[PDB]
Amino acid sequence: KKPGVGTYATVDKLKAFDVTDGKKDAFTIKDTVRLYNVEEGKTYAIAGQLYEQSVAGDEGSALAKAATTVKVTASMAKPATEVEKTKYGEDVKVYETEMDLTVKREDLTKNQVVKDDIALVVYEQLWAEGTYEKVNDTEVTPKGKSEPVAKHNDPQSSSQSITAEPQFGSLKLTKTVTGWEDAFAKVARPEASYKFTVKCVQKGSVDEFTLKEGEEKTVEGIPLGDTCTISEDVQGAVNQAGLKDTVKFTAVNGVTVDSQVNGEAVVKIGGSDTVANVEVTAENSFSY
Repeated sequence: KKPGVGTYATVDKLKAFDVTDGKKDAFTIKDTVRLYNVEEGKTYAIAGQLYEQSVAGDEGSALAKAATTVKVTASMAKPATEVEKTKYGEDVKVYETEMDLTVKREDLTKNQVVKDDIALVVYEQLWAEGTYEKVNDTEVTPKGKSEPVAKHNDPQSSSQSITAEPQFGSLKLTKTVTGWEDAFAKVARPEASYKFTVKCVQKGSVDEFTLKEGEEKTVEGIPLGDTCTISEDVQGAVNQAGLKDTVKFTAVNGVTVDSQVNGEAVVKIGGSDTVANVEVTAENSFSY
């Protein structure tokens, strides 16, 4: 009977975690390790590694590693699943232990915005007593050219899969108007239509829309940490109002909105508390 090893990966009970949570420098993957047909009283070494799925198994690419020894005891026993019986035999002996795989958030994000889910996977190896001469907190050193007696190195494993899931922000834009005067205007005030372009710089998205006075529109799905440029067609506003237009940008909840050029603003999305859902008002101040 050849021993086996299996793993199941979770973070805080779940198979996904918020990789854009600025309140966490690191995440700990619980790596539940099941040992098949190991022997009570023997001391094995186990090693776990966490990879992004597309580089899984490539030495150099691991995001976290853990290694330890375990002396198998009766207290570690667990009932076998039907899946395990099918894989290892009806009489498979099963023991369970645990290791943590901790990954720094910056090693996942690279301090850039996160645009989509990152697929992660855990690999594990099992070493019989005597086949290793050093185990530290990260890796097992073999005696001679010894190899693990069992591996679970499957990049497509659902049990070993974890998703680093980003959350997203939004930018709501509202148009207001002061100093309107029909004497100068080319259209009726409630029919004036103010044209905006909003670009999310890192995402590379462009929203083009019109706002009547008092109207709002929201750009959704903005990566947290991205910046948005807001550009009004000021001449188009001036032509409708018949009046020069000074555009004043303001924002809610202490968010900074900078404007160097008239009609142009920049604002950060998801910038100790973050404001993910930003609300900006563009006031068209008309005058002669």
